[PDB]
Amino acid sequence: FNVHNRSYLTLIEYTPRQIRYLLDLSRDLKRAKYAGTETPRLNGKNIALIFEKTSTRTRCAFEVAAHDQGAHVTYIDPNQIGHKESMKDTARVLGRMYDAIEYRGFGQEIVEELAKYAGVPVYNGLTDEFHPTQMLADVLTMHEFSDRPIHDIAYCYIGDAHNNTGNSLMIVGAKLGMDVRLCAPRCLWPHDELIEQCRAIAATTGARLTLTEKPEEAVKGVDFIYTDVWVSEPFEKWGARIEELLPYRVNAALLAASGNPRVKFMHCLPAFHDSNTHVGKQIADQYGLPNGVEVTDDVFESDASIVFEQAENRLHTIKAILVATLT
Amino acid sequence: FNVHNRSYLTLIEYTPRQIRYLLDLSRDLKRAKYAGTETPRLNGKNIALIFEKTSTRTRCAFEVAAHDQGAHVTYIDPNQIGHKESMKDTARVLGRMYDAIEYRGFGQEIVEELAKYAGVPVYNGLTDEFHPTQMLADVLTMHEFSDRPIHDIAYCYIGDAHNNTGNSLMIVGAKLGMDVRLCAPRCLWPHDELIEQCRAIAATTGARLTLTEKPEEAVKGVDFIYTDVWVSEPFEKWGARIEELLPYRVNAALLAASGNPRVKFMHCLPAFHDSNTHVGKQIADQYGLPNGVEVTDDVFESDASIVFEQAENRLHTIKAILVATLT
Amino acid sequence: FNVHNRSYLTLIEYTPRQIRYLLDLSRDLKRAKYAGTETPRLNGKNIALIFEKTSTRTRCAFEVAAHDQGAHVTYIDPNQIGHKESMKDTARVLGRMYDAIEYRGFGQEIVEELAKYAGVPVYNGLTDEFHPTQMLADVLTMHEFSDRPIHDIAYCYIGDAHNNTGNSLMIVGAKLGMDVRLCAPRCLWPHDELIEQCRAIAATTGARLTLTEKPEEAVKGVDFIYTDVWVSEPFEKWGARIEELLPYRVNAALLAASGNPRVKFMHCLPAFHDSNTHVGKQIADQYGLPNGVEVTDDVFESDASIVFEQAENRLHTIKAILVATLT
Amino acid sequence: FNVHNRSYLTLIEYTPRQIRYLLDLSRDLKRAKYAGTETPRLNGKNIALIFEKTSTRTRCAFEVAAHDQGAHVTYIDPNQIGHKESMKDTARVLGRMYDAIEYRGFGQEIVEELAKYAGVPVYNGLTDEFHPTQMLADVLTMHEFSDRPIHDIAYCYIGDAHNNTGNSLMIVGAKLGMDVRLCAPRCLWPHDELIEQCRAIAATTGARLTLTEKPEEAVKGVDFIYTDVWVSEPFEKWGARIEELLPYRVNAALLAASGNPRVKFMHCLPAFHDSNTHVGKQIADQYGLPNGVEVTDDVFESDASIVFEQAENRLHTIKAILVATLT
Amino acid sequence: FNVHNRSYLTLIEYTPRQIRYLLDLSRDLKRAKYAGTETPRLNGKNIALIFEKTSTRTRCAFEVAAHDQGAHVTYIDPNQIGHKESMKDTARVLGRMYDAIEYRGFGQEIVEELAKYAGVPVYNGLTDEFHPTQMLADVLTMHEFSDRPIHDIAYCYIGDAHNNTGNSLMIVGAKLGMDVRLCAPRCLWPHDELIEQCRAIAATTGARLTLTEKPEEAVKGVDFIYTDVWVSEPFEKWGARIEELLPYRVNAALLAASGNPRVKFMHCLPAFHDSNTHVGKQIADQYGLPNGVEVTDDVFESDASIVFEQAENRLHTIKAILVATLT
Amino acid sequence: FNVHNRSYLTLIEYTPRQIRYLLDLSRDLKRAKYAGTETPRLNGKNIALIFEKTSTRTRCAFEVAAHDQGAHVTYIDPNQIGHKESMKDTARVLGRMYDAIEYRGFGQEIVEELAKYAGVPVYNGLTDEFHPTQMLADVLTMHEFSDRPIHDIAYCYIGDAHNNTGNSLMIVGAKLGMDVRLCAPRCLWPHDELIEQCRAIAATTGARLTLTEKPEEAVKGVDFIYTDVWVSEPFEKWGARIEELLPYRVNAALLAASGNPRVKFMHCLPAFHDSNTHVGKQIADQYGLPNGVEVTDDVFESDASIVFEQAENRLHTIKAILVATLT
Ligand SMILES: [Cl-]
Ligand SMILES: [Cl-]
Ligand SMILES: [Cl-]
Ligand SMILES: [Cl-]
Ligand SMILES: [Cl-]
Ligand SMILES: [Cl-]
Repeated sequence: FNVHNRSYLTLIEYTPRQIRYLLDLSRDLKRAKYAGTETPRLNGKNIALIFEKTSTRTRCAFEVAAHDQGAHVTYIDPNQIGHKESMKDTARVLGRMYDAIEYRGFGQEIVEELAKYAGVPVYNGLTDEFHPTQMLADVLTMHEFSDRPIHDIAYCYIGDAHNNTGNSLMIVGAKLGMDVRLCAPRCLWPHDELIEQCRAIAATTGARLTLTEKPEEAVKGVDFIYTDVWVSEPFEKWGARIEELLPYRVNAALLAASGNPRVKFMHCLPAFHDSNTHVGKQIADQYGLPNGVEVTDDVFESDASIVFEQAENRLHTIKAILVATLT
Repeated sequence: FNVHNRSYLTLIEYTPRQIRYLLDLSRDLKRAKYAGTETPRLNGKNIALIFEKTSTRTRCAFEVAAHDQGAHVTYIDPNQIGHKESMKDTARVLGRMYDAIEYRGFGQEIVEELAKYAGVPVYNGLTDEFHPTQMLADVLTMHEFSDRPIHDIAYCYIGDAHNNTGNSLMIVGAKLGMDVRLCAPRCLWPHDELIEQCRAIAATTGARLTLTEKPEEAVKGVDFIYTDVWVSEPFEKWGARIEELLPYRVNAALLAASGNPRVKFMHCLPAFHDSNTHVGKQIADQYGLPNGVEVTDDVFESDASIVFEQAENRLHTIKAILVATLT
Repeated sequence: FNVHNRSYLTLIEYTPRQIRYLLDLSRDLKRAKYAGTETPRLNGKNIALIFEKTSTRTRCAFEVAAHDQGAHVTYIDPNQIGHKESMKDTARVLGRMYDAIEYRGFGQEIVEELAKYAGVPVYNGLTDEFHPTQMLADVLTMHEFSDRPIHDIAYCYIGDAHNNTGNSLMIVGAKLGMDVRLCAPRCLWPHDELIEQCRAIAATTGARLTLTEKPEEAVKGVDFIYTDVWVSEPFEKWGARIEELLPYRVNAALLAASGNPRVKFMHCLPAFHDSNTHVGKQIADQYGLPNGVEVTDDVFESDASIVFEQAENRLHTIKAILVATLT
Repeated sequence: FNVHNRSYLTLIEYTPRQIRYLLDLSRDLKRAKYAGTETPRLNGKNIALIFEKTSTRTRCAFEVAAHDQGAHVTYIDPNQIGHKESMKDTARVLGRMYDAIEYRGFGQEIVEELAKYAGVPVYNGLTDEFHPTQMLADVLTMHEFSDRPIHDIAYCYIGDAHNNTGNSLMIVGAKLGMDVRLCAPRCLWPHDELIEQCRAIAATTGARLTLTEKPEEAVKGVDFIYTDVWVSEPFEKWGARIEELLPYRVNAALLAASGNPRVKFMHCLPAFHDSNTHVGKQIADQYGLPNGVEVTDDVFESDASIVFEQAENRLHTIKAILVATLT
Repeated sequence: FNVHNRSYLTLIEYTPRQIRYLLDLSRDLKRAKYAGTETPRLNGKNIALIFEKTSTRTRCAFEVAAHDQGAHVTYIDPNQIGHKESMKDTARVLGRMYDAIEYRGFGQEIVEELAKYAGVPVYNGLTDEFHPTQMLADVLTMHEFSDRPIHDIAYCYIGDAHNNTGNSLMIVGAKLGMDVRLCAPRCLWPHDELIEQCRAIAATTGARLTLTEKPEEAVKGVDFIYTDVWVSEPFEKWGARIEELLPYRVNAALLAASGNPRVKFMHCLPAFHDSNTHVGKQIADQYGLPNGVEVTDDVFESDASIVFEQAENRLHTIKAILVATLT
Repeated sequence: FNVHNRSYLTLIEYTPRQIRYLLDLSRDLKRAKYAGTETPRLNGKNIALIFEKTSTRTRCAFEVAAHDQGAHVTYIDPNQIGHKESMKDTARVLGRMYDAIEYRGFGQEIVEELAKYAGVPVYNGLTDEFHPTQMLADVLTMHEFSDRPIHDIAYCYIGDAHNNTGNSLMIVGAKLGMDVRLCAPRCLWPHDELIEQCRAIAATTGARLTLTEKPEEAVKGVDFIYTDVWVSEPFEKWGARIEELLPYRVNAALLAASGNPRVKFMHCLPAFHDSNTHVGKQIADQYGLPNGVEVTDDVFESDASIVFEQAENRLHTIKAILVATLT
């Protein structure tokens, strides 16, 4: 019962042993779903889903995972917590009605208060600082597409690194002993406090945390290249960060710069890889990036891309979290 | 397995044999629900419901039908696909999480791309061009209220005919060999390309497709008179189309003009038949139509009206679609 | 089958015998949920939930209660009935698809029309005049925290008394013979018509209905003190009613004025007891009430407060309503 | 839930839409029993059966129908309600123990009081005025043996027409729009009050109610000829009514007088068609009618007779009533 | 297993501890039936029901209780044990076929012989001396309508006290320590032998057994007033006992004589409270008691009357007896 | 399927092979009931029980056997077939409602007509000529109390031999090859036609049928002595037959006359063995037979008596008949 009745706010609060137990559980549940061996063990359990920010992958992953294990789910639309009722008051009411709460919002303060007073497991769909449910899916995808042990895998996240995606990517790789590389301008590196935490963790696990501004050096010898949108947010901010992050675009030459023909590409999504989105065409017109913003359409649709296999693993990893905490 | 694992985008892609198989299935499932013989055969199946346009009849029909067969359902509120994430990207993620997708939106292009990349059955709740789920419910209702074969039934749709409702009403009647009549100004006839497709279909099935501008001639000898709202859309457009469609109002004299005392009245809904709706009173005040816009309150509430029996059959027909494609 | 197949619009339409049957049923279902003896008896039943006003306690109570008894539920977001489709038309469509309807909106006229034409049980989550689902939870909470019979319990609601919360609190206490006290300015007393109805009811049950403007006299000898927000509504109205209701604030001295060390405090929620809500800080800044608007933070968080036990009983009482009307 | 939780006292209180829903339900349940698709949906439900008059068809139909749907049944033998305990008192005790009551007795007053105070659905096995459970079976039998719509069917009841059998036969045919003919002496016509009710109903449904004294005119063009025993009752009354009803005997010439070789014969039973019953031989000896009283043995045993198919449909129609009111 | 495999002939053979265990069990089973938590634990068990005297409440209570716990039941109509076959012989045959026997007859000798030789539990529906199944229902009803402990409850039975109803009412109250009062002429007091048994029992339990001829003194301070019919029996005997029992009629003044506004009224039933019964009008005509014999119609139908809640508790108490002896 | 879908009217229509198959089946079902291995295989099957004559053993045996195999049963009280409705008409209605019919009446003609027209298996509880269900129980009892093969068993029936009990006892023993002896006055021997049938059967099976008037010779060497009541019937007939049957009384000396200390005694019941029955005392008073009519109380209650084990086997043998014909 190491993970029994535990909240899932960030992987910092988890040991490597526990993280790899959740990766193994996600593997077995994914296989059980395909093979038909899956048996529901959360029958009649209700899970509230706070979603102050919109979501497609995380919401659906929670709903289907829940239904596969016999649980029900209540989806709370953004259409306003903290406006008429405090987070502390809301936590103490949902905790007496629901067996678990998921929270997709703004501050780690908010979800930490939710966990403090809820009295039931609380999960972090995404905050401004961390995004741990995504990290479980990412490592599972890398393991599936890797012939080697998890601690021998190397990967480079490139782009806005001080956002929640880069923060948790640093944590997970340091936890599991793998070779992590964050590549970005020093303006967009994670806060030095968090970097220092992960340097200490890497000492105890053999992980190789490196932060650099030079892309061609960050991708050399990696198995996977990772990127995310450069803005979470007003349109005007795009102009500022496009100047900073222009050399960090993920194109065919970048994957070639790794020197690894087996290298794959990952993206937590949503992604701007073409001009077939409303805001995507707004960036392509004013700033002249028609065939992708942070990744080329070619790279995104190439055989090296595994972004959709990564997206599907959100279902199985979140399902593992539900089973490990409620059973 | 003629209909096994098939998308339902429009009835053009369906043979008459398949359409009547779905009508028969809707009849048996409707009877099984009342009699208690219904047995769930979609247990644990998840269905995503894209709803970019609001809906009461279609959403509820999907939810209850799904729950009656043991399936679950995720309702995606309008509150924005195509804004941050492309339809192609969304299709490839939901297709790995859900057993089927429903789409209620704008363009047949959108739902056709959804079907192309989803990898799972995709259903069309409504597009701007077609509305095939409604057509199945309409024909089932006519068959129930008809003592004669489906190919002997006659019906006239009157009003805005180039919208999705008139388009699919032309298709279904041509498929099933029945006597179809669209009555409207030539400004509001369906595009000649679609008319010509249905003329060709009617040749092979014995259907009698006729398009006319004269109401008293379109209703003579029909078993059912059909109408829909004249605007889908800004308020200002009402003034233009009210002038065009004023003589096409459905009143007691019109049903009398059919010459059939057994004639019934149908409406896909929502309908403006009185001044008890917010926009309905706005039309009644400025344009002076207090007792109904496209149909009189008397006609709508008369014993000849079967609009609510038609609405209920949405549950059973959609249920037939779910069973025939997922089983 | 006294309560079989009955709508739940207000407790005026219910006898004391029936109300206490629902309180007893809520007690047994609450105990059955904890003890594991609960057995689902609403399997496959669908319940539509109209929510024109936002809700946390009522929506979740319906969802979880429904799922505990094996029923499904469709949550209709505010994002507009009565705009394009009348309430009468909507009732006749949902009544053929759903086994029951809940309505959370504005006027008793709206939910009464829903019950008239739906053909299935209709429940009142909240209207402007009544809020009967809350009343069942309140009396259950008082009974649990009372060593004495229900008809011997005394309680005082203080604040805006002509709102839906004070109206139904008058009704329920008069029905059950208990000592009821509404304390407010005469401007904010319930309409004299409703007061006179409850005076007549109190004659037949032994209830002691008293309405007063003096707080220290209304709380003397009561077991529970009750309060609610002073505005449902624009911000500007707060200034007017804060002047009226300033002496009716619930502070430590008020509970002391009861003279009962066992006295408890209740609140239907949401509540403004601190400056940790968006609108709550707006009131605290302009009007200078930092530690609570209608109740002190101390009182709200004191051991005397039972507001969260009251909130949880919404699940069990609503569950009792579902079982008693659908079984 | 049009028929949910409703008593079944006479078809006057039922709309045509509801009656045809019960005919459809009887058809589906009859087919489900043969095909094996029937699934019990009344498990654990108890039904009391008041039988102040003896019964074979109605009692057994209730018992087997109940057992097929998983319900139990308590048969109260004639061996005396209203002797030591009032009907009102009995209703309020059985209503708290049983989910439904059936009543086979004397006056519509008795069963109407039972329904008033029972609090649960009450069914009328037979009263002196009406016999609605039989009517459902009769129309189902006619529909099965008719190639044409129900409203096009013609039938003639001949014999004692002011009894319960003729009364309800007038009601049902008027409800369903069919061509009804009662043939009897004016002494034995139904009360003019009831005739006038059914004339008004026939106006709104297209039914053709005709009452005549001439047999050869009443049977011309009918699909079914119906008859019943001429006395319910002392033996002495037979002499009086045999003189009146002698020309109304159902013999081979009468069916020939219809002019329809497809014509069938119906009888609610019990029937005196031979001298193989104790009272049947008493009539045959004194009054000299050896080969049948109201119908010839030849006609009763001819291929045109469908009285036993009619008797079997009592099971399926009563079963439909149980399902439609208790589910 | 204190009550396991035990016959239920009279409460004299039961300790107070066992009686209150059966009252508690009846409470839990009554609540389990309403709440849906009831689970059958007598599946496939057969219970023979000897009924030499007619019965409505006891027969139905046995049938429905049995069916609720999954047992079956065989109802033996009065239409003669002891005529061709002895009770001893019958007991030894039914004991090898049935899991339990109920007996409703004449002498305690008969049911005691049944228990002696049956080899299975035997229950006493009613004898001339005792009626213990009724007593369990009566005490349960008093407890439900009492805010105080069972041993503090006071009640007065008034009328024919030496019948089976008064005899067992004396026993049960003495067993449970409550304040019992039998009020009747000394001609109709129970036999002194039984009175002396209950005086001895009352010594060990604190019960206050008092027998008096003065009504106004017997009702002072009681919570419940109880009465029964004055004859079980020829019509001629009514004249004799009406003279004796005229001052013991239960009217509004009598309940007022208790001095307790909370006082309730009870009656095992059947009751003569109006002229709407065959024998009831015979008494009203000859003896001039039109508005009730032993209780006024006003009192019987007043809010103080709880006779029907008492009747319903026959189901739950008998059910408790079945469960406690067969499980 | 030798016995599949077959009526059971008399054992004459059954081969020895089939009879011993039913004896074996009764043995296995009796053992399965005690051991808990019994599994219901008649679920949902309805069995009508015509009982024109009263019955305790046969009715209960049918009810409990039916319920043990999951079947239901409808008990038709004597309170008149053949009075208003012919047997042929009744058979054709019950055959379409019930899976089987039992008949307990007067003439083999009646039950043979029932089987002819019913269309479903018909069983003979008892007629005036035969009583085959009893015979199966009798042989099973003899086999259980016999260490030797069935064809080596010897038994003597003594008393009124031309009744149904003696008739079928002759048939069964002749079928199974056992040594049968009927002992009675020649006035009360079975009809010579039936005797001659059984002599022919005994030739083919080795049975030893002997009819004698001398008791001491009929009992010599038998394993079982059998007797039944001397009148089925007015009281006056007893005087006539008591004179005839006085020397045929079953007393201790008679069992001694067999010369077999292991000899047992059997009686189909009801039996007059003492003065503890209403009619039994009438015979004892007028005719002076206080300690038994056809058997002494001593013999009936002696250890040699096995009448109650014989009675219990009615359940298991009838159960075998139900299983062998309906499965
Ligand atoms: Cl490129
Ligand atoms: Cl009009
Ligand atoms: Cl304070
Ligand atoms: Cl003829
Ligand atoms: Cl009075
Ligand atoms: Cl002897």
